[PDB]
Amino acid sequence: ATFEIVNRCSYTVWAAASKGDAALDAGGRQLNSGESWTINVEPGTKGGKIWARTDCYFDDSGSGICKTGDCGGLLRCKRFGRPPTTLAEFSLNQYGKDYIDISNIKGFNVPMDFSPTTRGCRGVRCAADIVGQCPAKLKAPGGGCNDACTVFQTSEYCCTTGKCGPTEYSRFFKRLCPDAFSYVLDKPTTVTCPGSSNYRVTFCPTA
Repeated sequence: ATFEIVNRCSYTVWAAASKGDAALDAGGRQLNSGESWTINVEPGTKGGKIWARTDCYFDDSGSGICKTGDCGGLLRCKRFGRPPTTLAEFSLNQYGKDYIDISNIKGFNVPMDFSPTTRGCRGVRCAADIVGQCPAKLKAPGGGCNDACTVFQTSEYCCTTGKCGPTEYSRFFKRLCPDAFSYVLDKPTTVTCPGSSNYRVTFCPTA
Protein backbone atom coordinates (compact mmCIF):
# COMPACT_ATOMS: atom_id res chain seq x y z
CA ALA A 1 0.00 0.00 0.00
CA THR A 2 1.33 3.50 -0.68
CA PHE A 3 1.11 6.30 1.86
CA GLU A 4 1.99 9.69 0.54
CA ILE A 5 3.07 11.79 3.55
CA VAL A 6 2.85 15.52 2.86
CA ASN A 7 4.14 18.28 5.18
CA ARG A 8 1.90 21.38 4.72
CA CYS A 9 3.21 22.96 7.96
CA SER A 10 5.37 26.08 7.77
CA TYR A 11 8.13 24.30 9.78
CA THR A 12 10.16 21.17 8.94
CA VAL A 13 9.04 17.90 10.41
CA TRP A 14 10.65 14.48 10.37
CA ALA A 15 8.06 11.92 9.42
CA ALA A 16 8.16 8.55 11.07
CA ALA A 17 6.52 5.23 10.23
CA SER A 18 6.75 2.03 12.36
CA LYS A 19 4.69 -0.94 13.52
CA GLY A 20 6.41 -0.91 16.89
CA ASP A 21 9.00 -3.66 16.42
CA ALA A 22 10.13 -2.65 12.87
CA ALA A 23 10.39 0.36 10.54
CA LEU A 24 7.76 0.66 7.82
CA ASP A 25 9.66 1.50 4.59
CA ALA A 26 12.73 3.54 5.61
CA GLY A 27 11.06 4.38 8.99
CA GLY A 28 11.79 8.10 8.86
CA ARG A 29 12.80 11.11 6.68
CA GLN A 30 13.03 14.89 6.91
CA LEU A 31 10.11 16.78 5.21
CA ASN A 32 10.71 20.50 4.68
CA SER A 33 7.62 22.68 4.37
CA GLY A 34 5.65 21.47 1.38
CA GLU A 35 7.66 18.27 0.69
CA SER A 36 5.95 14.92 -0.04
CA TRP A 37 7.50 11.53 0.76
CA THR A 38 5.76 8.39 -0.59
CA ILE A 39 6.30 5.17 1.34
CA ASN A 40 5.41 1.56 0.75
CA VAL A 41 3.79 -0.36 3.61
CA GLU A 42 3.50 -4.18 3.27
CA PRO A 43 -0.03 -5.63 2.92
CA GLY A 44 -1.19 -7.16 6.20
CA THR A 45 0.62 -4.59 8.40
CA LYS A 46 -1.22 -4.65 11.77
CA GLY A 47 -0.83 -1.74 14.29
CA GLY A 48 1.22 0.53 11.98
CA LYS A 49 1.53 4.25 12.86
CA ILE A 50 2.79 7.40 11.15
CA TRP A 51 3.62 10.60 13.03
CA ALA A 52 5.60 13.79 12.80
CA ARG A 53 8.56 14.66 14.91
CA THR A 54 9.54 18.31 15.55
CA ASP A 55 12.90 20.06 16.22
CA CYS A 56 15.17 17.19 15.41
CA TYR A 57 19.00 17.16 15.15
CA PHE A 58 20.67 14.18 13.48
CA ASP A 59 24.36 13.56 12.78
CA ASP A 60 25.80 12.14 9.58
CA SER A 61 24.92 8.57 10.71
CA GLY A 62 21.21 9.33 11.44
CA SER A 63 21.61 9.51 15.26
CA GLY A 64 20.37 12.40 17.42
CA ILE A 65 17.21 13.71 19.15
CA CYS A 66 13.78 15.30 18.44
CA LYS A 67 11.78 17.44 20.91
CA THR A 68 8.63 15.45 20.04
CA GLY A 69 8.09 11.95 18.76
CA ASP A 70 11.75 10.90 19.17
CA CYS A 71 12.10 7.17 18.38
CA GLY A 72 15.25 6.22 20.38
CA GLY A 73 17.38 8.93 18.74
CA LEU A 74 17.14 7.47 15.20
CA LEU A 75 16.33 9.30 11.93
CA ARG A 76 14.96 6.05 10.58
CA CYS A 77 12.39 4.92 13.20
CA LYS A 78 12.29 1.22 14.18
CA ARG A 79 10.08 1.73 17.26
CA PHE A 80 7.23 4.11 18.28
CA GLY A 81 8.04 7.72 19.21
CA ARG A 82 8.07 9.53 22.49
CA PRO A 83 4.84 11.43 23.36
CA PRO A 84 3.37 13.87 22.67
CA THR A 85 2.62 12.55 19.13
CA THR A 86 -0.57 12.91 17.10
CA LEU A 87 -0.87 9.38 15.57
CA ALA A 88 -2.15 8.13 12.21
CA GLU A 89 -2.94 4.48 13.04
CA PHE A 90 -3.79 1.65 10.61
CA SER A 91 -4.23 -2.11 10.20
CA LEU A 92 -4.33 -3.24 6.57
CA ASN A 93 -5.90 -6.40 4.95
CA GLN A 94 -7.55 -7.47 8.21
CA TYR A 95 -10.04 -10.04 6.90
CA GLY A 96 -10.62 -8.25 3.64
CA LYS A 97 -10.62 -4.66 5.04
CA ASP A 98 -8.35 -1.78 6.09
CA TYR A 99 -8.98 0.13 9.36
CA ILE A 100 -7.69 3.69 9.99
CA ASP A 101 -7.97 6.30 12.71
CA ILE A 102 -6.27 9.22 14.31
CA SER A 103 -5.41 9.00 18.00
CA ASN A 104 -4.59 11.65 20.70
CA ILE A 105 -4.06 8.87 23.37
CA LYS A 106 -0.33 9.58 23.20
CA GLY A 107 -0.88 13.36 23.11
CA PHE A 108 -0.72 15.82 20.20
CA ASN A 109 2.19 17.61 18.52
CA VAL A 110 1.16 18.45 14.90
CA PRO A 111 -2.27 18.63 13.31
CA MET A 112 -2.99 15.91 10.75
CA ASP A 113 -5.42 14.74 8.09
CA PHE A 114 -5.38 10.96 7.34
CA SER A 115 -7.39 10.20 4.15
CA PRO A 116 -7.68 7.37 1.53
CA THR A 117 -6.48 8.37 -1.98
CA THR A 118 -8.59 5.53 -3.43
CA ARG A 119 -12.33 4.96 -3.33
CA GLY A 120 -14.73 3.65 -0.82
CA CYS A 121 -14.37 5.47 2.57
CA ARG A 122 -13.85 8.87 4.16
CA GLY A 123 -10.73 10.38 5.77
CA VAL A 124 -10.33 11.52 9.45
CA ARG A 125 -8.74 14.72 10.68
CA CYS A 126 -7.56 16.40 13.87
CA ALA A 127 -6.51 19.84 12.77
CA ALA A 128 -7.58 22.10 15.67
CA ASP A 129 -4.92 24.14 17.57
CA ILE A 130 -4.55 21.65 20.41
CA VAL A 131 -1.06 22.88 21.37
CA GLY A 132 -2.13 26.57 21.73
CA GLN A 133 -5.27 25.56 23.71
CA CYS A 134 -3.59 22.73 25.73
CA PRO A 135 -4.50 22.68 29.49
CA ALA A 136 -1.62 24.09 31.61
CA LYS A 137 -0.90 20.74 33.35
CA LEU A 138 -0.63 18.89 30.00
CA LYS A 139 1.70 21.36 28.20
CA ALA A 140 4.98 19.58 27.26
CA PRO A 141 7.87 21.99 28.02
CA GLY A 142 9.59 20.36 25.07
CA GLY A 143 6.66 21.36 22.70
CA GLY A 144 3.20 19.74 22.21
CA CYS A 145 0.31 18.68 24.46
CA ASN A 146 0.77 15.45 26.49
CA ASP A 147 -1.98 12.97 27.21
CA ALA A 148 -2.92 12.60 30.91
CA CYS A 149 -1.52 9.02 31.06
CA THR A 150 1.94 10.23 30.11
CA VAL A 151 1.73 13.10 32.64
CA PHE A 152 0.12 11.42 35.66
CA GLN A 153 0.59 7.62 35.30
CA THR A 154 -2.76 6.58 36.90
CA SER A 155 -4.90 3.48 36.18
CA GLU A 156 -7.73 5.82 35.27
CA TYR A 157 -5.83 7.79 32.52
CA CYS A 158 -3.80 4.86 31.31
CA CYS A 159 -6.85 2.48 31.40
CA THR A 160 -4.57 -0.14 32.86
CA THR A 161 -7.42 -2.27 34.30
CA GLY A 162 -9.40 -2.09 31.02
CA LYS A 163 -12.16 -0.28 32.94
CA CYS A 164 -11.68 3.52 32.66
CA GLY A 165 -14.02 6.40 31.67
CA PRO A 166 -13.61 9.85 30.02
CA THR A 167 -11.88 12.46 32.10
CA GLU A 168 -11.54 16.20 32.16
CA TYR A 169 -8.32 15.86 30.19
CA SER A 170 -9.69 13.26 27.59
CA ARG A 171 -12.68 15.59 27.06
CA PHE A 172 -10.36 18.48 26.13
CA PHE A 173 -8.85 16.44 23.24
CA LYS A 174 -12.30 15.09 22.25
CA ARG A 175 -13.73 18.65 22.26
CA LEU A 176 -11.07 20.00 19.99
CA CYS A 177 -10.96 16.83 17.82
CA PRO A 178 -14.15 14.79 17.95
CA ASP A 179 -12.94 12.54 15.14
CA ALA A 180 -9.85 11.22 17.04
CA PHE A 181 -9.51 8.84 19.97
CA SER A 182 -9.17 10.84 23.24
CA TYR A 183 -8.69 7.89 25.66
CA VAL A 184 -8.22 4.11 25.38
CA LEU A 185 -11.98 3.24 25.65
CA ASP A 186 -13.26 6.22 23.75
CA LYS A 187 -16.25 5.42 21.43
CA PRO A 188 -14.30 4.23 18.26
CA THR A 189 -13.75 6.77 15.47
CA THR A 190 -12.16 4.01 13.31
CA VAL A 191 -12.97 4.16 9.58
CA THR A 192 -13.36 0.88 7.59
CA CYS A 193 -11.75 1.18 4.10
CA PRO A 194 -11.60 -1.42 1.23
CA GLY A 195 -8.64 -3.90 1.77
CA SER A 196 -5.51 -2.58 0.01
CA SER A 197 -6.55 1.07 -0.12
CA ASN A 198 -3.83 3.73 -0.49
CA TYR A 199 -3.62 6.85 1.66
CA ARG A 200 -2.22 10.30 2.25
CA VAL A 201 -1.14 11.70 5.63
CA THR A 202 -1.03 15.51 5.54
CA PHE A 203 0.55 17.47 8.42
CA CYS A 204 -1.06 20.88 9.05
CA PRO A 205 -3.80 20.22 6.52
CA THR A 206 -5.51 23.59 7.19
CA ALA A 207 -2.31 25.75 7.98
